[PDB]
Amino acid sequence: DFHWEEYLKETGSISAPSECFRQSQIPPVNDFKVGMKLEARDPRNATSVCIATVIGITGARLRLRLDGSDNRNDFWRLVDSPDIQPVGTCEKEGDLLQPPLGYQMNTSSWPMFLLKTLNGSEMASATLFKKEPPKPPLNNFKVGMKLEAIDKKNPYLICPATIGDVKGDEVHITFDGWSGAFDYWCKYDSRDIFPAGWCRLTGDVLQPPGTS
Repeated sequence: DFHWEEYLKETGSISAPSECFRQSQIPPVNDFKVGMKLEARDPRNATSVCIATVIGITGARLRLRLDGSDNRNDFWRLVDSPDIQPVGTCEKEGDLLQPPLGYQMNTSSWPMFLLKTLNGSEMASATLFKKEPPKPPLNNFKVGMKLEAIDKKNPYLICPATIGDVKGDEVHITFDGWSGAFDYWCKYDSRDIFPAGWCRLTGDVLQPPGTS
C-alpha cells in the first residue's frame, strides 16, 4: 500500500506544506447522498448553472451528472467548491437555470423538465455545502515539493504529483511515474490540488505512483 512518510524517504523529497493550498486545514465532511439534487455550473459551459444529481461519493468529492444529459460527461466537485450550490441559488442571484450542454430534449421543454426532475426529489440541504477555504495570499510552492493532484484526464483519480516548476501564480504539476501527457499548469490556488495526506484524511482514493 502507499504511504507518504515512506514514499518521501524513498524519493528523497518533501511534501508541500498544507498552507500552500486553497484547501481547508481540516478537510470538509461529505454528508451528501447519491440521488440528491443540487445546482452546478456546467463543466462544458461555465456561464450556465444546471441541475445536477449526485451519482457517486468519494472522499470530500461528489460525482455529478447534469439532469437531462447522458452519462458520458460526469464530473467531480468538492463539497466546498464554489461551482456547486443548493437548488434555488441561481434564481436568488438573479440568474436563470440552463439546460445542460447535451440536453436530450427540445429546449422549450426545459421549464417543465425542471419541475418534473426536482419534483419528489431530495434537494441537498444548504447544510451540506461546506465553507470555501481561504486563498493563500501568495504562491508558496517550491520546485520538487510533492502533493496529491487530480488527473484532469481521469478526474476520478487523485495521484502523487510534484511541483515541476513555479512561474508567478502558476505551478506545473507533473505526475510521478507517468508520461508528461498528463502534466498541466494551474493556479497555485487551484481546487484540484491537495496536500499529501488529503485522500487518507477524507477517505478518498489515492492512486499509487505510475508503473511507467
